[PDB]
Amino acid sequence: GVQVETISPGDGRTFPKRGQTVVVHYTGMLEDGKKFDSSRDRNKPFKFMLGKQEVIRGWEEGVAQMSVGQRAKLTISPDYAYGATGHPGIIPPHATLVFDVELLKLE
Ligand SMILES: C=C[C@H]1CN(Cc2ccccn2)C(=O)[C@@H]2CCC[C@H]1N2[S@](=O)c1cc(Cl)cc(Cl)c1
Ligand SMILES: [Cl-]
Ligand SMILES: [Cl-]
Ligand SMILES: [Cl-]
Ligand SMILES: [Cl-]
Ligand SMILES: [Cl-]
Ligand SMILES: [Cl-]
Repeated sequence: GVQVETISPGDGRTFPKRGQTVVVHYTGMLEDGKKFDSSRDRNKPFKFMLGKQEVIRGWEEGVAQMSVGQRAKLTISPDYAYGATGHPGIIPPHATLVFDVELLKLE
């Protein structure tokens, strides 16, 4: 599944809702901490629509349990990420993923 561990607090009250555009910054790491992607390095907030399944399951469920302004660590099992196959060239087989996510805004 996905485990969400708080890093810095949000408002404790405003959570993503189905159909909202969710705006975050993130860094993605393999289980051992090897960074593979970051919106921060691009200086480009990342947006996805909750419930559209355009991001992995661990994001759908993990970011939805964050409140606006929160920074949190999401630890995502392979079955909530890219599974047995992974995504060749960046996500290896059966990879547990760790994301450092900040929920910036809902629009
Ligand atoms: C590249 C941006 C997305 C990619 N997706 C959705 C996705 C779309 C198409 C193929 C694989 N995954 C995702 O669900 C997750 C979580 C949101 C942030 C990024 N990823 S991962 O960090 C990721 C980052 C990169 Cl550069 C490539 C891939 Cl295959 C996966
Ligand atoms: Cl979107
Ligand atoms: Cl999107
Ligand atoms: Cl969308
Ligand atoms: Cl790979
Ligand atoms: Cl297993
Ligand atoms: Cl595992």
